[PDB]
Amino acid sequence: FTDYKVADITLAAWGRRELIIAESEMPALMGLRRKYAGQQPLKGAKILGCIHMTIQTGVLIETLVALGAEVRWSSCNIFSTQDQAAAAIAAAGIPVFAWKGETEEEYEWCIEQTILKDGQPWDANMVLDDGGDLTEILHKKYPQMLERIHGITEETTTGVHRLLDMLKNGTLKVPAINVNDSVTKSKNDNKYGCRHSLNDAIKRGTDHLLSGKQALVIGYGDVGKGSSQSLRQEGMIVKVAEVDPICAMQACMDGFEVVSPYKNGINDGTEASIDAALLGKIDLIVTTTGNVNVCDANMLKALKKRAVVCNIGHFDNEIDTAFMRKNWAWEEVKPQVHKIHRTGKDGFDAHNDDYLILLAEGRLVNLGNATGHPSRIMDGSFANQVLAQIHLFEQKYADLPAAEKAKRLSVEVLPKKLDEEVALEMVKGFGGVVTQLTPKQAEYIGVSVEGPFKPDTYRY
Amino acid sequence: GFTDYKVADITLAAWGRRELIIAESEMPALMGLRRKYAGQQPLKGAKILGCIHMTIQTGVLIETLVALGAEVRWSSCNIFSTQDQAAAAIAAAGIPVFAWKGETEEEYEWCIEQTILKDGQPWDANMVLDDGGDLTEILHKKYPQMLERIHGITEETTTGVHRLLDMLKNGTLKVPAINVNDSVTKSKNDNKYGCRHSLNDAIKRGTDHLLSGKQALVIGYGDVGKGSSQSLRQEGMIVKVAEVDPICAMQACMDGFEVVSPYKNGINDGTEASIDAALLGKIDLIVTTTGNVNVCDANMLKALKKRAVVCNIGHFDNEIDTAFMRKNWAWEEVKPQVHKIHRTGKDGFDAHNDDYLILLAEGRLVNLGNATGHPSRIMDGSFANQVLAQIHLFEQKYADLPAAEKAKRLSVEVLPKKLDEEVALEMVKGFGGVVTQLTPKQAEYIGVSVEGPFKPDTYRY
Amino acid sequence: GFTDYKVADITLAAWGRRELIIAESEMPALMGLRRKYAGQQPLKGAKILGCIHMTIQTGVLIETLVALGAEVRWSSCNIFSTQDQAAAAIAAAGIPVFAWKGETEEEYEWCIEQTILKDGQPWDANMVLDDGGDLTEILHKKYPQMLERIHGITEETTTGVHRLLDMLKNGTLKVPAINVNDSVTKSKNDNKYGCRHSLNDAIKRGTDHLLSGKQALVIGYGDVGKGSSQSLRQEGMIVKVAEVDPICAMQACMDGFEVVSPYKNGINDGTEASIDAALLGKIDLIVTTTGNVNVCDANMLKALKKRAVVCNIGHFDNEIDTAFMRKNWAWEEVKPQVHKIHRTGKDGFDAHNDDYLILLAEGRLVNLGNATGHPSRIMDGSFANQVLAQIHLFEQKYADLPAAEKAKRLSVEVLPKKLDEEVALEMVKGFGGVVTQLTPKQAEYIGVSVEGPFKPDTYRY
Amino acid sequence: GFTDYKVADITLAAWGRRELIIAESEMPALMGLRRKYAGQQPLKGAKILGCIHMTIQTGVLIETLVALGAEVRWSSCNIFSTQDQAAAAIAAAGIPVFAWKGETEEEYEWCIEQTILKDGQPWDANMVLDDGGDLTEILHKKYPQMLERIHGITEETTTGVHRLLDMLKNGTLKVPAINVNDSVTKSKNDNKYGCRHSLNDAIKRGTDHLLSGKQALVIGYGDVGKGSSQSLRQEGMIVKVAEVDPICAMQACMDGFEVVSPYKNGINDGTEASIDAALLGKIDLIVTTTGNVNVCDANMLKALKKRAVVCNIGHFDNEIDTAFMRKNWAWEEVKPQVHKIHRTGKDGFDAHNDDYLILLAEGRLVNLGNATGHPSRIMDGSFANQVLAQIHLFEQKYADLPAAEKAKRLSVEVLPKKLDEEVALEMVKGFGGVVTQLTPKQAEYIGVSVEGPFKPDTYRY
Ligand SMILES: NC(=O)c1ccc[n+]([C@@H]2O[C@H](COP(=O)([O-])OP(=O)(O)OC[C@H]3O[C@@H](n4cnc5c(N)ncnc54)[C@H](O)[C@@H]3O)[C@@H](O)[C@H]2O)c1
Ligand SMILES: NC(=O)c1ccc[n+]([C@@H]2O[C@H](COP(=O)([O-])OP(=O)(O)OC[C@H]3O[C@@H](n4cnc5c(N)ncnc54)[C@H](O)[C@@H]3O)[C@@H](O)[C@H]2O)c1
Ligand SMILES: NC(=O)c1ccc[n+]([C@@H]2O[C@H](COP(=O)([O-])OP(=O)(O)OC[C@H]3O[C@@H](n4cnc5c(N)ncnc54)[C@H](O)[C@@H]3O)[C@@H](O)[C@H]2O)c1
Ligand SMILES: NC(=O)c1ccc[n+]([C@@H]2O[C@H](COP(=O)([O-])OP(=O)(O)OC[C@H]3O[C@@H](n4cnc5c(N)ncnc54)[C@H](O)[C@@H]3O)[C@@H](O)[C@H]2O)c1
Ligand SMILES: Nc1ncnc2c1ncn2[C@@H]1O[C@H](CO)[C@@H](O)[C@H]1O
Ligand SMILES: [Cl-]
Ligand SMILES: [K+]
Ligand SMILES: [K+]
Ligand SMILES: [K+]
Ligand SMILES: [K+]
Repeated sequence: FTDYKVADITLAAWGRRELIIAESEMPALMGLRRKYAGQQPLKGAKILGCIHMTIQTGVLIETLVALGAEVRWSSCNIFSTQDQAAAAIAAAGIPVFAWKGETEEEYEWCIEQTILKDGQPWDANMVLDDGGDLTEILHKKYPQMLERIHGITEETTTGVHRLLDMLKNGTLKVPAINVNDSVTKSKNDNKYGCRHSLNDAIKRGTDHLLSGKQALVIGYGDVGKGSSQSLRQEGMIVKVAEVDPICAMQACMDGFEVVSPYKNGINDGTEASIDAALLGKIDLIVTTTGNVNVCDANMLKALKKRAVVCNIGHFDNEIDTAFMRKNWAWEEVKPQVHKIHRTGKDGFDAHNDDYLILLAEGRLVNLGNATGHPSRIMDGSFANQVLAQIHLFEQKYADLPAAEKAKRLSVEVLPKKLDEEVALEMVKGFGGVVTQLTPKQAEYIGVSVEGPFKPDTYRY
Repeated sequence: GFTDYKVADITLAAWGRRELIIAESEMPALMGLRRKYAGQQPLKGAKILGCIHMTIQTGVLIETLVALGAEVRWSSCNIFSTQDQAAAAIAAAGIPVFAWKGETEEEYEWCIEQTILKDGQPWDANMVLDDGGDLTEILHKKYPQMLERIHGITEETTTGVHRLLDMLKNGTLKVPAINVNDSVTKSKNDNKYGCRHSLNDAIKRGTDHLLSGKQALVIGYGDVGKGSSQSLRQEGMIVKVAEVDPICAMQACMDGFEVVSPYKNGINDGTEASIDAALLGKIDLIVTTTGNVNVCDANMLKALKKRAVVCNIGHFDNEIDTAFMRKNWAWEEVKPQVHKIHRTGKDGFDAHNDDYLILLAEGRLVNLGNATGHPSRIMDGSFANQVLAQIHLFEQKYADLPAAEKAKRLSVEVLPKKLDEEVALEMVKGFGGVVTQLTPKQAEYIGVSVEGPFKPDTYRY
Repeated sequence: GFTDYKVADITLAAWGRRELIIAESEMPALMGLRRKYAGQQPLKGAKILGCIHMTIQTGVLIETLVALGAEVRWSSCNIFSTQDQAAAAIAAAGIPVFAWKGETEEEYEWCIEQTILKDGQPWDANMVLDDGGDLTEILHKKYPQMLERIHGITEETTTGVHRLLDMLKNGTLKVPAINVNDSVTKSKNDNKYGCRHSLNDAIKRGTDHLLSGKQALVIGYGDVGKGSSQSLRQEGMIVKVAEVDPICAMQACMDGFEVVSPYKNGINDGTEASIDAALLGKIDLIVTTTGNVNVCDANMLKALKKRAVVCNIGHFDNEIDTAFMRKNWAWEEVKPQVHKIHRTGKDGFDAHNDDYLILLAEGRLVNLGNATGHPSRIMDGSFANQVLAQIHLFEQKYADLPAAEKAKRLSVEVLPKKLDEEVALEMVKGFGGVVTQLTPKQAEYIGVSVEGPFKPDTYRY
Repeated sequence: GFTDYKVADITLAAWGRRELIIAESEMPALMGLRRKYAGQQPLKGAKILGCIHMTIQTGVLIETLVALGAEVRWSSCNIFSTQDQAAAAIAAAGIPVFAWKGETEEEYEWCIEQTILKDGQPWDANMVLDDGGDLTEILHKKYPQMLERIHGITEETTTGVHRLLDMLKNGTLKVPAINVNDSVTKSKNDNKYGCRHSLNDAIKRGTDHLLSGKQALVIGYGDVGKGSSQSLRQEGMIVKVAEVDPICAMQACMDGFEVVSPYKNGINDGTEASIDAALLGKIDLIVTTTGNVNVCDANMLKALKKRAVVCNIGHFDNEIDTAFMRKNWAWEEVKPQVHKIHRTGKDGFDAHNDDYLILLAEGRLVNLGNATGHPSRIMDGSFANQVLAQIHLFEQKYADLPAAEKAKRLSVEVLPKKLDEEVALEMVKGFGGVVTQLTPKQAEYIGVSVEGPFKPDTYRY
């Protein structure tokens, strides 16, 4: 086996040891492996996969293969690969093209190495994506391959936003499952994953005390809620910015002061609109929005000296790092940790005090500066991915007549019953014991003893 | 000249008025609606039957409805939840209200009937505001001619919405309803944070027990169970959680709670042998939050640690098998809404007996029965939605639609997300919060208007 | 016929007894002493002048002292802290007690005098139990002859100890004293966790304000300040802390609080220009915890955000300049111990004015004034220490010693650490907690006895 | 041509220097001392033997000592705690340092001897800075003539102070010592909040285990156990606490933890039958914090839930019986300082065995072994005390005193509270905190100087 490219194949034994541990941390995913192994529901599936090549993704990949699939894999971020995970996957005879610290050019080449096998397009028939970069490449550059592809399973909020836009414009060519919006994904991974991994990443990058310092978290969706808790539970004084008044209300009730970087919340593009007194007190800013330029150049100029700047949203353009590359000198402290010296572009005093610390060059910091979400959280997300792969592969969209295809071309979530069955394996993994409704109680609230227990409108 | 009311003590009106004036300053969303709509009188002609806890917070709601043009006739929806100074201030303002703390069940029914009837005949009501659905069911079973001229029902709480949806499914719901509970500024504000504030409040007022270091079991982890669990954990309780819904149980685990069942392997086989006696024998406090029936049952009550406190914060008291305790055990009133229940027998007890449980509010929802319910600034969200829902259904004029047009609007719906957001904005400004305004480029990048709504209807917050 | 008492309403006795029976089950350290020493009667012959908040918890203390053989004559140490059902139950037990909630200052002084005098003549007291030093100073200044027959003072609280140490330093202390405050099972239990339980309790009872998301300023971060800040932070307040002690301020920072001063650069030059008006204009709640004077002064009160709540949980009301507010602003009573202070001037208020502050308990310690003080399970520690300190000083019989012997024993001392640990053990067993027993090898390895004491006297916990 | 050092890799120096420059901005009390005393050179002529974790933070300490005039010879006090880039940067600045991460025990001892000897003979040392007492012991046992010229020891940690006080009580301590550990800005900053920061940090780096919703048992609840319990509880762990000291156990209860013992009724009867197997079979993580011996013993390790993590954050690895595991069970290295310990036998294992434990840092203190120890801004307090303590003892010149003068000064003492407050003030200012200044009237009222000290020496904070 040579159909791979990783940083260091000799890291495979280490990766395998950590994969074995992760298996014990992922009962929902391992439960799927044991339940479906005999049936081989993914036999004949050929899955193009593009998502962070971590230990957790390793268990996902080996589950898909255990259920019958062939895959070709790449990471979806230049800094998120764990080289020991990539090595163990390569060592198991699975094509993987990923390493921590890719250039942008190498990132694209890796995705292309999955799309092409031995110089020609692979006969792929399934896609697993995180954020939609592979989805867009297939649509823009390889539309003929989409004729043979039965579906896409998309991991994350930004990827879903891009899928819905294509569907709205009539450009989506195969159906998709929104894996993000399973409750055992969005309200587990997006929130509690970041609760675990944001302070983890900041500590590994800087080793800064967080207790007693001032943080500003931009956004209070699922990622912003978990990120704010990551910081507050360490004793940070956290302020929260939001454009959505409902999410701002939740931030208030959770005990956070809600503030804007701009006077009266109005960004008129001028420096005069920056709340300089507020930003001058902030030791740490974290962007969580999935939006663009929410930590802009004027905010970066006004931040307190030596503030830490990081992003845990999907794409690095939440922060105007381009402005910083154009105007300020970058000092590498260590990989994925840069001091950005606001004193000039072409040099800096080694003992300068007017700098910012940028983590992961603005790429998602939990994966770039630590290891991302822990296995027992990714268990929920990735159990959903496997169910979504099984569901779309069994439907065989690519083999339907044109009229049948029109009826199935959608972006759907998994049924609530499967959401509950994933959650139950997660609960048992903690040693939790769910109560069984009596027949009288089940009649009283109008559900089956087996579930589902909530209407589809329920928000948890 | 006004006598069309019944309250505990009208002399409490001045105190109630003082507390209403304070609550106005804590309810910016509700008082914003009062300012915004007073000139146009959107509820002119509305005659609202209202049945919800006669608190200070409900008083501000009532006076907002009246300020916008409505007439009302009011009762409380629970026998223990009225604040007598609130009822007195409302009656003193010339508003028909029939409510006092400590009603009997017969007086509860009479009070609702006093709103329905005026001078012994059906009132010309045309709107209904309800909490839990008791008023709604009485109208459907006993006063169907009155429903002909009623334009809608606005329903406050999870249990009432369940009852409305069941009537709609069976085709017996006679007028459209707005599910006020499922505004995010209700369900994810009131149901959760209100119980966070008021559960430990009620337990302290009823018992003055230290909670730190003691063991609690919360039955349920929906919105009320989540807020209830935090109310106790933030005081230092060691909180375990029970759930039938594995997704909610997953949230409890991630939130740092041990998830347990009262029954071995979660299976209630009906016998004492299925009870986890070791677990229940360690619990100092059990709180029911489910909206379900008999989730703190006789066999659990028998197994609880001596001197444990038992209470319910769900809508109805049958969450706990209090009937079993009335039939079998000796009740000793400590003070109003606090009883020691002696497990040594039915007829009499030794005053120094150590084998008792403490029941709060006779199993009725404890935050309203033993304290004052949710605080004004939280009820601001729920009741701003109520006012918006009353305006919405009243303007639609369902009773005046022809039969074929009624058929297209007979539903149970929530308010538009834009209104939910506008309520939350006023709440946020009440805290001094400053929301950020999207730039045009950012609004285009995420595909929303700068004015909102900011999330798709599928968003769960 | 027993008549040697004055309480608000003797008919509350039965309610008080019911709550005393409950509190006994919540105070295992105190009731452990009652059971261990009953046969020995170590306080036979003791005649105790007691002056401390006449609560249910103090009731259990009083009845413990009596059960161990003492006679007592009791008053409350604060005009607002008595629980009338507790005072009635004690009076109904034939115990002289002079206390009711809502005393005037003259009535407060008169009550202390009714304990000192029996049938118009000085009682033959030989022991003192005090909270804050008022009774101690009256005896020293007004009844010095009574001190010749007194064997010692046991003092509950930080402020009272400060006053005792000053008298010892100046040679005016006439009898030995035990500093009960500085047992760890007092200072690091009662002062901290008691306020944690009872500060947000009192604020909710007085105002029913939502605390979540609002801004608080706690003045001081000693034991009371630490517990008060946690009481508010755990409810979701955004808490800032002020301190003059940099070590305490360091703890506040590490605990996750912003440390700020009401004054620019922390310097109070007496002028309004030194007030940080922007800071105070955002504060919704200020709580004074210092035992110091005028830490919430007139210029701070002028600068506070409209409708801020103002309260004190330190020992005396002069932490807040309420004299300035009485002289310059108009007071509107909302209900007992809750006043709106209208900053619009003297000489009349508009009932709908928005420019007021809310003052709780007229500046007196708010946990006892607007709620019920610390819960029984916390006061268990403080009051087991009191019982042990009374036994200790009474057995020493200072008043009977020759002058050279008295000279050597005239001091202000804390109880031995071994007793402190023995109180804590009973508290821990009350929670079901299980301490581990050191093996002899482990005890040898750290240089302690298996029995304890486990820490050197320098240890700070 | 500087060669008087031994480190892992000198080419890591530039990276170490970058992190030192950052750490200087995180250590304002230490850099304040540098600026205050540089001109005075108070440590001119000082020659310090240093033995403490060769971290970035120790690097800032070393460079402060040198900047005040000292020469040093340095080693790490633990085989796994050195940060190799820190050591390289110190060596690159021309400072003798003998330290690398992953020393053998033999190399550990050789490194200490390289500080003691220079070119084969005793260095002309005259000061000692130590953590845990290994260097102090070696000097007393093997180099008594060197102690003749040494003016003092400054000891960092609880375990080292315990060893100093035993030598003092036995007459074998040869030079005076400063207990740096018991400054409040050390013990109640470093010991507590340092572990709060770095314990969950080390566990995440070693295992990347989710902690939320899992079960932990923290052995001990002193300063380290308090900070460790919070480290885990704040992550959502369900934390149980063990203690032999009932006062610390009481604090754990009040802080909201269940207090349990690994042994039934807390009593070890010398057999497996006294292990609470039901309790330990539920524990996912056990952390020892005691400074005691064998508090996680062989029978406890046999009973732990499969796949539980085992670690120690006390000073020495013998808190856990790792010797039993080396003798009986098969060790599989996951990665450096992370081992799976297969309870299925000593001779080999199945790679997919489920019956293993995970041991971090081979039982050596886990925050330093699997992460980077405490953060700079916390070590600021500890190491500012170290500098002040070195200055104080060096200026006293004990070695030069006549025998009868030595006798009056041979002691183990803490720094004065005034210095403790001055360190804290610089820490507070580092956070942007603003302490209030007492007015003259307020200072008189509480009996302190406006400058401080603000508390009596008995105060426990
Ligand atoms: N790093 C991780 O492991 C991880 C985990 C989950 C999701 N994600 C990514 O994180 C991002 C956020 O995901 P989510 O699920 O929380 O989305 P979300 O829609 O739930 O929340 C994003 C929030 O940002 C707010 N926002 C938008 N523009 C803003 C602005 N200018 N100022 C302030 N707030 C603003 C929105 O109002 C919204 O509430 C997405 O890109 C998603 O793909 C990352
Ligand atoms: N007292 C208050 O102020 C207040 C506030 C809001 C709602 N309510 C009432 O509280 C109740 C709960 O409301 P909600 O909005 O949280 O509803 P919800 O549907 O969100 O949550 C109820 C939860 O109970 C769980 N449950 C049901 N049967 C169970 C059983 N046998 N054991 C364990 N868990 C079980 C369900 O899985 C569900 O998650 C309703 O009756 C509602 O009307 C009261
Ligand atoms: N209400 C209760 O139940 C209760 C309980 C215990 C004690 N007390 C009383 O509370 C008070 C405080 O007791 P404690 O044990 O916490 O005392 P403490 O000495 O531990 O703490 C008081 C703190 O106030 C700080 N302080 C003093 N002046 C200040 C100022 N101008 N600005 C800011 N901070 C200032 C001091 O630095 C000190 O840290 C005393 O009067 C005590 O008798 C009341
Ligand atoms: N790793 C770090 O960074 C770090 C930081 C500070 C101190 N330390 C070390 O940590 C250890 C603890 O220090 P500390 O300051 O917390 O000491 P401490 O005296 O404050 O606390 C130790 C506690 O352990 C308890 N204990 C003793 N034997 C026990 C047993 N068998 N079971 C349960 N509890 C038991 C004692 O009662 C005591 O409360 C010392 O070895 C110290 O040198 C390490
Ligand atoms: N980063 C660090 N650098 C140096 N010493 C440390 C660090 N973290 C913890 N310590 C110290 O290690 C000692 C235990 O050996 C504790 O007393 C503590 O002060
Ligand atoms: Cl032994
Ligand atoms: K991970
Ligand atoms: K209320
Ligand atoms: K009480
Ligand atoms: K560090």
